[PDB]
Amino acid sequence: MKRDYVTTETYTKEEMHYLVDLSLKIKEAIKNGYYPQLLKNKSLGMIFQQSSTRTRVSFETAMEQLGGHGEYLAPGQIQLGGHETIEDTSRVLSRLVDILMARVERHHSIVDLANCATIPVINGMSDYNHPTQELGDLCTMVEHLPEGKKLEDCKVVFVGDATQVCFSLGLITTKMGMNFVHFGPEGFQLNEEHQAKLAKNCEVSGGSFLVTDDASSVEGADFLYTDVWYGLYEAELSEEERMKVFYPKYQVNQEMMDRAGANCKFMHCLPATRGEEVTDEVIDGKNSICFDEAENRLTSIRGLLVYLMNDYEAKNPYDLIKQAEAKKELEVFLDTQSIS
Amino acid sequence: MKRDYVTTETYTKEEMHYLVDLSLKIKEAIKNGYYPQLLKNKSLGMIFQQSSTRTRVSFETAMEQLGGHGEYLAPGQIQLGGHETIEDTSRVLSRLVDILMARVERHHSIVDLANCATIPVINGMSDYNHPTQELGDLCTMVEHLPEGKKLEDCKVVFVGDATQVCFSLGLITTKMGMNFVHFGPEGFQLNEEHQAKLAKNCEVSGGSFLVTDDASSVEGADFLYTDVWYGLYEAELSEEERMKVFYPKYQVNQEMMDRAGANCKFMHCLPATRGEEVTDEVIDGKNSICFDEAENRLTSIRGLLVYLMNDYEAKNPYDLIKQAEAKKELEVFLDTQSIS
Amino acid sequence: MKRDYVTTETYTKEEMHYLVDLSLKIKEAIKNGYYPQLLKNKSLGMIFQQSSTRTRVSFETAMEQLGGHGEYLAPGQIQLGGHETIEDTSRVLSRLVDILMARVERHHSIVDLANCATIPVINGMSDYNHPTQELGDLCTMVEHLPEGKKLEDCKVVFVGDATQVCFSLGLITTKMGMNFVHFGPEGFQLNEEHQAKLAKNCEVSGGSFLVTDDASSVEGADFLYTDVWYGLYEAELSEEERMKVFYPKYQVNQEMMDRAGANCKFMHCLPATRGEEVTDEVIDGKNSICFDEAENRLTSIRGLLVYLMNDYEAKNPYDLIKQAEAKKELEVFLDTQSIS
Ligand SMILES: NCCCCNC(=O)CP(=O)(O)O
Ligand SMILES: NCCCCNC(=O)CP(=O)(O)O
Ligand SMILES: NCCCCNC(=O)CP(=O)(O)O
Ligand code: NI
Repeated sequence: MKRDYVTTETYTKEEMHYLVDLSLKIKEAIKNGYYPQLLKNKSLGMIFQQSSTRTRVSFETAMEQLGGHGEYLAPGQIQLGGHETIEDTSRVLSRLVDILMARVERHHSIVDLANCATIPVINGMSDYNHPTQELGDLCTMVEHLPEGKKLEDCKVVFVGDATQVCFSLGLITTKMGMNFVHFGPEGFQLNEEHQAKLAKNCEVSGGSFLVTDDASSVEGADFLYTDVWYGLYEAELSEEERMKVFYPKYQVNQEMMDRAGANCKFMHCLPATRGEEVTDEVIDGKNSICFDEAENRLTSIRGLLVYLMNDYEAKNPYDLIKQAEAKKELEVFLDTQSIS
Repeated sequence: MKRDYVTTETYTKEEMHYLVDLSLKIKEAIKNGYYPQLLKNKSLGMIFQQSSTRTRVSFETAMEQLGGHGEYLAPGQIQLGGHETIEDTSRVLSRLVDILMARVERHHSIVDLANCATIPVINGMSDYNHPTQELGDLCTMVEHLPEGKKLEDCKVVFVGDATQVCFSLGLITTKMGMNFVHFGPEGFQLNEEHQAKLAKNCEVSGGSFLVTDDASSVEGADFLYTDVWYGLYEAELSEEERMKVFYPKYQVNQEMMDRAGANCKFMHCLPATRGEEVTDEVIDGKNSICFDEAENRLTSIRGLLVYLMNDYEAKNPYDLIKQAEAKKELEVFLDTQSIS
Repeated sequence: MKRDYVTTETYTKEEMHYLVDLSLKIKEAIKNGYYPQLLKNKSLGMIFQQSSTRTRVSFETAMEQLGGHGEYLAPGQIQLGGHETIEDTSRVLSRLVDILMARVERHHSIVDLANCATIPVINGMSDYNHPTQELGDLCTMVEHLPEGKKLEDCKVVFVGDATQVCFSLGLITTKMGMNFVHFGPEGFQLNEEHQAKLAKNCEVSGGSFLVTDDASSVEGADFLYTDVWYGLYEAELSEEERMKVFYPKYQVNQEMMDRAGANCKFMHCLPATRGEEVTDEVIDGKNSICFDEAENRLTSIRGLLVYLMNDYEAKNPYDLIKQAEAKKELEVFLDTQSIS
């Protein structure tokens, strides 16, 4: 058996809390120069159907820091495509690596990869959701609490397009019992199906959620979060199209931050298109925490990797007697046996 | 000096036997959670001119499991092409990595890479042959013997196109003293030059070989093996073209397996095109061993890497006095010496 | 704080001397089978905007040999481009890897990467200069001194186009107090701005420099060095164009070597276009040292990596008490704490 990390919809608040603390304790070790060798000789397959800097480099660096290795399996480098299905790729990689991740164009790809694999599979972003971004963002908000506020007393407002990150921020904030708002224009708001999933989180958590085009909704935000306006990477809105939909109302400028409140922190998943969703003043300013946020992509990925591999090993333990037998037989062979 | 693994034509039965046992003993160690650090700090260059999932990931995972690292040198990433020849690439990489592999469009490329390199070179597939697939397939057949049969008493029938895998399966089966058949249609059968090389293997080994379009030839097979119908990756047959040549006679369906025999196991090098060469029923069925086969691509590559590097080191031993001298001088330099 | 390696213009002769000795002592260790684990669990980001065999493989192999790992971040794989600026890429990678290198189309890219990063950045070649090639070439000339000559008594003549390598060879040779010549045709010579920088090196070093189209200038060379004629990779001269400019006067043939002197050694940064800049006879001949030169790309990159990371760690030391605290808290968490 195994466990996947495809959506936080399969994780409780208490589980996400553990993942936060695990990630933070690994971070503090590494920040101070102790690299815990928790994944010695382990291999991670990384399937990327789209561009990535933070997610990809976090996975690859994480593996090295923990004593393992990440393999960048790009499109067209591997047989997946015309020559081979997702199902076969999954079943085969299950024999050849210890853990798998993928950034996919369509969510069904990551779901099928997970369902067909006997090893843990992690969603590195889909058109639906972005669960590693959730955990990284949670870690970041935990590290940047307003003085005299608990996490669940905080208000998080996402500004602009209903992207997979928008929705993921909603999923995680409501899961943790926080107050969430999507401030977005008509036609680009979280839809009713998405809102129903947020409602369902709030029934359990005590959190709240609002989807609105009212500019006053940013007032009181502890975290103000934004993303690009060009939509899905395979069918991007042009500069003219997206400016017409979103600008100037949804640009996160200094005026909007101050309307949120003097203490409100700015978050962006990155990459940012400067001068559209956010201005240079905000993103490089005194209240921007998006670079710490970027760091925490690695923070959270180290935690996910360690938890999933530990869970896997506890469910599939090595037989220690057979291990000793196998070590010894190999040693005898190497010492006494020759091709000639 | 060094040794290469370009074709099993340069290896005896007794040598292939050693490579099998080496590979199997490393597998048993790793299966039970002991990772033998046999290639510490060693670097493998991986040149891929074509797509690959099993071969590439096996090489990269193998290096990590054994304490080393594999570098994916893709086409156009490196200077090989307009800017630089195979010969120069080989001579230069010989200075920069410890062992080299390549999947090539044309066999002469891998031969020239081998002849110009002072380090071991492994053929990761060519339009002529596929020697790592041979060793993996041998390991698989050894692990899946029919009850009450020795390896050399087994009958292996390849169905369909005379691909490099078809021929490689012939080379290895005849080398080991087994009985080989290519069941293929006129115009797509192993040619006379290829058959002569099989005949020459059989003179030494006591094995046999047949090339035929007779459907009854599958009867008695212990292993029934197939491959895709679209030919060479740079000039693929279309769906319509290849179906016209091969379908339905050469599709491995449940009817063909049962005609072979109730105990016959199904093998495919993968990737498979489901619904052409083989049906979903066979490939996912009770007698399919192609996923174990896929696993054994890694099994065999770990063995090849270890043998070739051990052979290299025995032929080019480190001077231990110089090693100690060099370690100490470096330590003095690092402790006492400064850029300022 | 940190230090970069973008140009040798920021390094003294005495500093380059240290880098040579460091590199040579690491080489001698590794040549004799001791791999110094000086970069344990460290991650290197490698941004390549252009093709590379020696530079890329040297970086990736170097990291493995020293106990770390190099990540090949290719164009379009990462978000740099339409989606993200160099500045943001730099600031983000500073959080996700420990050291960064890049081969860039335009020099400003590498300068901006360096200025925006809090981690060390290395220039892996630009349209302006090639500083890792300088150090590798210096190491090579030091290892191949003519009997009875000091380094600073040697004459180095570069033949042909005023490439970034031509200029870099000038920078390093003059920095070290050597005698430099560019033998090149009118219109393709080092320009006045470039010559001024060489003059400035010579004022301090006691070296000399000449830029000329006089064929007799090769006479007395201890090292005769050449490069391709097709210019910048994004806008290459055709075969016909470059032959018209350079051939036959600037082809390094056996006649030119013998005119330089019987002892003169031939150098090329590679890759070479055989039959243009240099003939098969010279490059494969008794006086060619370009393959040792190629080896020393790795030699020098190992030294640069170690020096820059050591400098970084001395400027940003780990707190040992916090390190011990963090190790222990993580151990308690892993032993006592559970997601359930
Ligand atoms: N709507 C676009 C969401 C992008 C999220 N960004 C990331 O995950 C960071 P990177 O891995 O793409 O660098
Ligand atoms: N005639 C096509 C033969 C393909 C052989 N297949 C393999 O080696 C597996 P992969 O490395 O291509 O995934
Ligand atoms: N004028 C072209 C200079 C090329 C320099 N060559 C190199 O750095 C070797 P590689 O890293 O391109 O293989
Ligand atoms: Ni790697």
